Amino acid sequence: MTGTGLVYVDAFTRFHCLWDASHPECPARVSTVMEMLETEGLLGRCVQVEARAVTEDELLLVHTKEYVELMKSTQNMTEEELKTLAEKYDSVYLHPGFFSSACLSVGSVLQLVDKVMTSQLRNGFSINRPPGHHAQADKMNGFCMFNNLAIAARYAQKRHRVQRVLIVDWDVHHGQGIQYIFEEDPSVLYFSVHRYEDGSFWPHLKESDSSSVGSGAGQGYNINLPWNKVGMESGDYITAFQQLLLPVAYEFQPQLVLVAAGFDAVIGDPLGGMQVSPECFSILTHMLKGVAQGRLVLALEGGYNLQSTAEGVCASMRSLLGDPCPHLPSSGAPCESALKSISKTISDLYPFWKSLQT
Ligand SMILES: C#CCCCC(=O)Nc1ccc(C(=O)c2ccc(NC(=O)CCCCCCC(=O)NO)cc2)cc1
Ligand SMILES: [K+]
Ligand SMILES: [K+]
Ligand SMILES: [Zn+2]
Repeated sequence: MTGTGLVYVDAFTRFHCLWDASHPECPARVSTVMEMLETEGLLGRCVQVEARAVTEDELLLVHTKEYVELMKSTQNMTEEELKTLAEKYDSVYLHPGFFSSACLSVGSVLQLVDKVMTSQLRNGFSINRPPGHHAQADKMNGFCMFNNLAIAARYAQKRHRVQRVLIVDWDVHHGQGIQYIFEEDPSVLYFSVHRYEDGSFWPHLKESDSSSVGSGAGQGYNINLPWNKVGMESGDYITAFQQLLLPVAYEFQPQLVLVAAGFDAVIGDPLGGMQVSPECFSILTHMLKGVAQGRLVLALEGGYNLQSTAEGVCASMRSLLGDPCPHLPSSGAPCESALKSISKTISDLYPFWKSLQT
């Protein structure tokens, strides 16, 4: 059970925003990542895995046949028809090749799920766009068309008999799509740390607060860690993982870990406003390898500084390949605002996880 998978196809670069040449979700995001992985010698050390289109059967695991057909109906629309449909969604652009690339974006994750759950690879990383963690059952959202990881979690449960999936969302934006799809599901534990600022940061939702601990059977299986001050650094995330996610992770005992690996919380991102060094994601990735026998699959979400995102992917890739953890320039001590958000989240999840009762 050795090797690290890497999935990248040029179709990820064959769709862009037609009415805005400076849109941050651009093909240069994934192309700059591949360049740095090659120049740093990391790309050659990975087992290249080919992608595949997601079937209508797999897409229907979280979406509706109506919405899937409308998204399929977008490849034959004109630009005026793409723009009038996109305007019906929140923060979304469309393109005749968008739907095609989105299908390869979803299947790229499932390809790694196959190889990892069959012990052919130890872990994997898909360098894919469009992102996915905002896509919902019958609508696009936040540059996403289809929910890559939410599909992959249900796919692994059905195709590979997995009972417990852990989804770690370290993107700077709350993945409200994944939270909605699994709001009552106790078999898919969704953790999200994100910028919130009491709701003044997009998507400006109260459901992104720590008090949305899931409902019904999934009561306690949705953990939101909302930041409320910008400038969070590596010590805030390390403390967050060590005192909140990892204790709940070992108690949950998942058989597969899927990471919404966005990098808009890295230094210099135009949107995240956070101060996390890229080397920190070598530490966060390393922590996640002690869970689920290291069955770890990462998929690109956000990250819009071309240099910051590529550095984050590279730092994550070094941990996947087993390279030594890096020296972190930032202080391992968290800030007071982070401890307040960590404390409040521990309180909202205290009655559901014995590892937090302290
Ligand atoms: C050196 C030096 C200077 C560098 C400074 C710089 O260039 N700043 C800068 C700022 C803005 C832009 C945008 O064009 C732009 C437009 C619209 C939006 N929409 C939204 O925010 C609301 C919803 C967003 C979905 C997020 C998806 C996601 O990530 N899910 O994980 C965002 C950005 C480009 C550059
Ligand atoms: K997040
Ligand atoms: K859940
Ligand atoms: Zn994001």
